[PDB]
Amino acid sequence: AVGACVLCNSQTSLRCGACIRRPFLCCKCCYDHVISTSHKLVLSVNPYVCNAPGCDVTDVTQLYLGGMSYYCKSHKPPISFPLCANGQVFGLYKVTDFNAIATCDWTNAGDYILANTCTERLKLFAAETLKATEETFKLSYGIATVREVLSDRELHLSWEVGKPRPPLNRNYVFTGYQIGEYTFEKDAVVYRGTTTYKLNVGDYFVLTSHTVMPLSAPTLVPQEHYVRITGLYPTLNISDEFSSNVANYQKVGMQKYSTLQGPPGTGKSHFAIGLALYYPSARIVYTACSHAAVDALCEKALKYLPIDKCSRIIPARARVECFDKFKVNSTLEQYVFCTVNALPETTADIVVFDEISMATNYDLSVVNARLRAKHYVYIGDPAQLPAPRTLLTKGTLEPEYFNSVCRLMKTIGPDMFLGTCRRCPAEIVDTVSALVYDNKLKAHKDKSAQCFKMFYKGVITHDVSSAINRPQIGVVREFLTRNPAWRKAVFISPYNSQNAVASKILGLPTQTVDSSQGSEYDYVIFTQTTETAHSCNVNRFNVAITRAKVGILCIMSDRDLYDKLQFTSLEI
Ligand SMILES: O=C(c1c(F)cccc1F)N1CCCC1
Ligand SMILES: [Zn+2]
Ligand SMILES: [Zn+2]
Ligand SMILES: [Zn+2]
Repeated sequence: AVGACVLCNSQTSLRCGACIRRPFLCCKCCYDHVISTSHKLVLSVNPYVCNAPGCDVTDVTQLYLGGMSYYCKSHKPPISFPLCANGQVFGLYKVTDFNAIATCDWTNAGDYILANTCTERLKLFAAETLKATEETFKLSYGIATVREVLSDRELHLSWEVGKPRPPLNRNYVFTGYQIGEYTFEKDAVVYRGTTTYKLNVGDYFVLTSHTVMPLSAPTLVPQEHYVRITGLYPTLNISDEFSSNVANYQKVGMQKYSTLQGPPGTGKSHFAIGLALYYPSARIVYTACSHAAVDALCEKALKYLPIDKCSRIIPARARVECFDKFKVNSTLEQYVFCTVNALPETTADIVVFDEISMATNYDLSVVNARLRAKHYVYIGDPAQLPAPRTLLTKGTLEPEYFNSVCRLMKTIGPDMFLGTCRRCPAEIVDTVSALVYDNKLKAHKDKSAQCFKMFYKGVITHDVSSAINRPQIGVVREFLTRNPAWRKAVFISPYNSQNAVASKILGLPTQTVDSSQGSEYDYVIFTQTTETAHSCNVNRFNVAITRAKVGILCIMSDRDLYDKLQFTSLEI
């Protein structure tokens, strides 16, 4: 009931009852809120309400203190003070940006912009508020009751009338009823049970809204610069493999936190694991939002670090198949590999947070909450894809607003930049270097002469809102008969519905751009499918074409992105 003010930390009794988080506001700040917003309910030990029987006045602006009790204009005794006076709300121990965060629906980009340009305590308020709002939106969607079970990977669904139907991608993970988590793909719908169960007809699925805990720790701890490497002990015997990263590794030990911008295939995993070999006695917690990113760091560790000193931390509510080659759930091992949501309460000499473009400010805070560390390293690329903002439908979120780390990387620049792409044919490196990396990304590989582009708008059909371009899949089919080396190629598009069609016609393994991020394939076929802001997003485009080691075919809808591709153009 008595806590600290989210804007000035000033001790107070006052909480906003109208805010969904109910933040402590100090007399001077609580006023500026309630006088400028539809937010009028204030809480103390007891609510600021008229205490007269049957009186429904709760608006703090229309209330008075009569003794130790509160009354409206109609019930106040002659000797009474207005609760709102001289820029204050009467409480014990006697902001434009707070108001916008407190009252926005989170459907506008500008909401996310403000949640990242504001002060540090307002980043936490925003991050809880947003996440709270995201969770209570899941309740808006209708229940899926099973009408008929066709097979072990297909069934038919009956949807709740009067409630919208959630996108049936892999993004939207349902909870079945507790028959385990389930996902769906597009009357024949494809079902995938994290726990395998003889699917019972009549059983139902619901999206698991998880309670949003409060944030305490900042997104980013305060920066500390040191004169010598602090708390870490370097080798003099670091293998030439990692000699390229020694100067950056010393920067890591002479700062509290450091930022690494690593474009695709520039040696991020190599950097992260090489840090353990440079500071060989240091305890390092390796974290990322997704299981795939933490498992990617496990593969690299398996190759270079002693397997006995590694532990993969798996939450007992296991949702996807996870890295198996380490001892599982040994929190005390020198090397700990854990998703942000599973992190234990522990300490560490270095924390490495990977895939930083995918992190929210909520995730940045949780990490700082669960891990007390001498050094924090943030690895990723603001030119790659951010975490999906399910509520955002109006305006595009720029990379400087993805989170606090990406905002630093886009304004004052990253502390360290890996500038040489060792994965991609020069045609792809040249294209993305000019598009998102200000001509600072360099190609280690030669031109493959296997990078082709074709301008072909085709015809755009929709499965609800997910896009399909059959003629673009048709052009790929034609190309494959003539280019049989591409039979091994991964098919990539910005839409699962296009991928679903391309899976039946082509038989290629299928991937969305967003699910492709962090993976590489010798050959990539990309159909842009549509000209929308989704399919023309330069970050998504960057990730799409930088998956390829040897060749790429890009069937394009957007003239701009087609022209920019420094690829050999095809006809038809
Ligand atoms: O100009 C740079 C840069 C660099 F070239 C070296 C170090 C830090 C930097 F921000 N970049 C633009 C986007 C990709 C990196
Ligand atoms: Zn409020
Ligand atoms: Zn205050
Ligand atoms: Zn009253």
